[PDB]
Amino acid sequence: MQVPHTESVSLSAGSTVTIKGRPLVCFFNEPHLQVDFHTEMKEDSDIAFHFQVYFGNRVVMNSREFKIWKEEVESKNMPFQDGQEFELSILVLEDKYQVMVNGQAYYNFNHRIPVSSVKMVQVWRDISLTKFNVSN
Amino acid sequence: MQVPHTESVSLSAGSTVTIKGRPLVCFFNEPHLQVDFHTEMKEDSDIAFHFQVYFGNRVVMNSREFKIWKEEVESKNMPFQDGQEFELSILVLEDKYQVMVNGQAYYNFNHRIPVSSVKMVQVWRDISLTKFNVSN
Ligand SMILES: OC[C@H]1O[C@@H](O[C@H]2[C@H](O)[C@@H](O)[C@H](O)O[C@@H]2CO)[C@H](O)[C@@H](O)[C@H]1O
Ligand SMILES: OC[C@H]1O[C@@H](O[C@H]2[C@H](O)[C@@H](O)[C@H](O)O[C@@H]2CO)[C@H](O)[C@@H](O)[C@H]1O
Repeated sequence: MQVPHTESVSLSAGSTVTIKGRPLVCFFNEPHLQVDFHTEMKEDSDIAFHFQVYFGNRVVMNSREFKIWKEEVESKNMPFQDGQEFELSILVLEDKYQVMVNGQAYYNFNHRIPVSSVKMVQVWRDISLTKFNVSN
Repeated sequence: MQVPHTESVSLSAGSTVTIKGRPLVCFFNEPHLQVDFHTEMKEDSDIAFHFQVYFGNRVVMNSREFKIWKEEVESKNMPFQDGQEFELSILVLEDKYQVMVNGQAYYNFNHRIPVSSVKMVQVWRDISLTKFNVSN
């Protein structure tokens, strides 16, 4: 699957975004993973949910609203395992996005932009990708 | 050309490492470029020269010695142009590495590990690559 990966989407409460991939290099060198929920197909459009994993280090979450990054949310949760394939499940809940890694929730981000405004998802940085699916 | 790109090298004063590539996404989203001069072929080996461009933002340079990152050197020079192919020339001088962008030097990093200890170069993160050459 092509990386960067860019897809049109429609999301509502009850949607799940499933992403299966593998880091391209060892964790010691801090590969990244980035998943961005965009308001338009344009790459520089606003971002309702920015999810950036610094593998082996930390996770950063934010929104970009009218071209401006807002309040950063940090996590030190690092359930990802060096060299391993991972399954990310991003659950769209009424109040927040919830990010599961291999079936358990480790990260949460309350909605700042209504989820009905999301029109595109981009998955990119230092991973190979074998699955990207938005639930029906 | 495959990215991550990993090659065995031998360097001395007078060597030039030429890298031609293009960012994979727009600068507004901060793609990165990383070039690491390693002491062994192993990916987690020590790094004589770590050169990381946060496109549209800043550049970070450092060494990793006996598995420990040392003193970070920061630059705000950003000669790279959004969406454009770039030509990086890393000159190995007696005292330092000098990084040229499109034929002019913008970054410098004094040797902390002898250059004769460098055995591998890895080029990776959010670029496509069309040329990687170590001068003869
Ligand atoms: O917040 C997401 C946003 O972060 C920007 O970088 C932050 C960095 O995470 C933080 O540690 C530092 O203090 O401020 C930086 C902003 O100047 C990234 O530039 C951007 O791409 C997003 O990842
Ligand atoms: O110095 C290169 C090294 O940087 C690490 O990240 C730094 C970051 O650049 C700096 O702004 C912050 O204050 O400290 C961080 C270290 O905790 C990266 O983790 C590493 O991969 C290299 O890029």
